[PDB]
Amino acid sequence: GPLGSQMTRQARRLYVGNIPFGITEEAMMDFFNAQMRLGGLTQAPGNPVLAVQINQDKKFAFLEFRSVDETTQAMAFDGIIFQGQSLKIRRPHDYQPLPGMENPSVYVPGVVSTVVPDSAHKLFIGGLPNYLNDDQVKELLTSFGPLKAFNLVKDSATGLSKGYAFCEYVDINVTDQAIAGLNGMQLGDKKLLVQRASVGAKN
RNA sequence: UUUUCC
Repeated sequence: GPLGSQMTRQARRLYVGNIPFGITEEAMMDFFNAQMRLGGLTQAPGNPVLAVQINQDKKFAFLEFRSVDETTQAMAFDGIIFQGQSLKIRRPHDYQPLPGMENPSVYVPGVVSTVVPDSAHKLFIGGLPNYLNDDQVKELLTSFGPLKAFNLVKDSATGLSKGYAFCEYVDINVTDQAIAGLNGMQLGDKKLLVQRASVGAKN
């Protein structure tokens, strides 16, 4: 396709964090192009993603899309698992739009957002073995019920899990079922702490 | 063991 209109560029790019180690710009493009078409979120011929720039330190990427609306749609993939990792999809910090009718137009089945706001039933899960990737922890929690939001905390320099995560169930009543099923679980030198995150949050 | 450029 043609080059993108320059005055919509800020509205045609997204930050993508927590990318897989060793990923190429081509592999990232192919993943997003395929997911958008498989989800019915692109119907026009041709690829919705024009380019991917992976930062020199290889921890995040910026994606550029051919249209403003497809960029907004791609926000709905926040949290999608790619090679075991929860992709963190966000607006560029210098994107300042737009009040009226910037949020994804349609939801993507099975994708769980990484944005976990503090709230009544937000859970903290601590003591997790650090060999478990984002996918496996998400699966541990999804056993109890579908998730609305989830993030596993990792070291920003090594990519290794720090052994704790946060989540929110779709059904608020699943919260207590997950606590009963996981809190106090013993794993060698570690014991899971599973409780509403408000109970132990720093002040 | 309270989410990371141009």
